[PDB]
Amino acid sequence: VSRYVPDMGDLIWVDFDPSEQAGHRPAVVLSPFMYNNKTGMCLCVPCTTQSKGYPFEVVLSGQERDGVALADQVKSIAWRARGATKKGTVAPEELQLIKAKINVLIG
Amino acid sequence: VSRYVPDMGDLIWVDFDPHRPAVVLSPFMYNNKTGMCLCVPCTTQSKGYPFEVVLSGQERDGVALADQVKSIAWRARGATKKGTVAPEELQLIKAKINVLIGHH
Repeated sequence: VSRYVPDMGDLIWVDFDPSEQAGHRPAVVLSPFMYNNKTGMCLCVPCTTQSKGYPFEVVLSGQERDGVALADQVKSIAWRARGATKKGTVAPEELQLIKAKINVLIG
Repeated sequence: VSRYVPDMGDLIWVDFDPHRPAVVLSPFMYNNKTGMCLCVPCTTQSKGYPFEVVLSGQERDGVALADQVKSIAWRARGATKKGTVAPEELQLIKAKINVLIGHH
């Protein structure tokens, strides 16, 4: 067997059990495969089903579900340790716009 | 008396209980509206590793680990202010985080 090392723009299911944490919840990964693999850690943002319309939300549409990425919520978590399964991936269009909102908050 | 909402470039001392110092990243207006900040933790023991960015002043030397950025609720975690990082320092940290998060 061989673990799944989260890759950028992957949408994963990660382990949080410690506001805006909860878990087990979905996140959109940010850091590239190279990093995540070596470090065993990854940068990612939490997602949710209920969009309240706050300004850093980025919508995610697909199949028969609609959900939202909260970009300001960027967190470096240890994906290996918490344990993570891969729910799917996000459109590059969607990923771009996330990172875009992150810039707004930093740099 | 009015509280202290932490600002970008500030060095805050915040106790993670998921203390310890961190360089704040997100701006005042946001950090204040949301009661949350972005920042990266810093340590005294530093070893060789790329996403370190070294903080220098007075007697102490330290390093911010640029690659671990966290969105933390600074109010509940009761953050207070130890000092302020040099701009050259902030930018550098920022730029590292870029290479990690980037654009494309």
